[PDB]
Amino acid sequence: GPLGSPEFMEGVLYKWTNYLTGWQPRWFVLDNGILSYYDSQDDVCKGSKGSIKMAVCEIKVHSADNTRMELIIPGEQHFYMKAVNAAERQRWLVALGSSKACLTDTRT
Repeated sequence: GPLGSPEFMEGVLYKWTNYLTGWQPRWFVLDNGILSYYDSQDDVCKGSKGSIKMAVCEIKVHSADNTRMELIIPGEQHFYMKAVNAAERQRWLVALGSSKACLTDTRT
């Protein structure tokens, strides 16, 4: 499609919210590029309403070891998050960058 492969991946992402409070397992799910934030798998319907638009901006992956990922999106670029495991963290990079894979500049 006009963005890449319309992926849809869901599951808890262990996010680093602050130095004090890291490891935070929070429910995350990627829909058509929009990676939204929830506090539970039943919360998926509404959540905090806030969502990451990884399509218009970039899905960041670096940390040169197991588990590496972050999200930079519209208005606010700052999402540091770890995963249940490494291929878990991979999985996201996978879905995200497969769904945004056609956007080299910006989903607009």
